[PDB]
Amino acid sequence: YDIQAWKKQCEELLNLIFQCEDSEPFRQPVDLLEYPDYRDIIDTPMDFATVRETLEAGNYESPMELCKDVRLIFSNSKAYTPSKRSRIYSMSLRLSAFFEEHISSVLSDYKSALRFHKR
Ligand SMILES: Cc1cc(C(=O)Nc2cnn(C)c2)no1
Repeated sequence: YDIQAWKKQCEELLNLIFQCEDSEPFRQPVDLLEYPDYRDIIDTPMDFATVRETLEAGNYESPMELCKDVRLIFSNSKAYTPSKRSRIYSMSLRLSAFFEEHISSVLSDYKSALRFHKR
């Protein structure tokens, strides 16, 4: 029932994501010189360094907010892909499965801890 435990859990999950080769295209903002039309399709760019910096700045109140930003990395990849068989998008799908597998207990434990706090 530790209301604050999600933060270190998210830091460790981000460390695992950075060690994963599938995160390479998503570790820093999409390079607008390499993809000049990126902002014509994507309204809100997001990447794992921005997520880690937001967390470290104390700018996430809950793991649900971090999860919304991580999911935005994957939805941006899906929206920008010219094909469902593209390399970067295919890496996003595996990384998304890995993230969802690991974030599930972080969200469950936090929501349970908050319910206990407000019992
Ligand atoms: C670090 C880092 C950022 C990128 C980058 O532009 N990645 C990216 C994501 N989607 N598209 C179309 C490109 N590569 O390495």
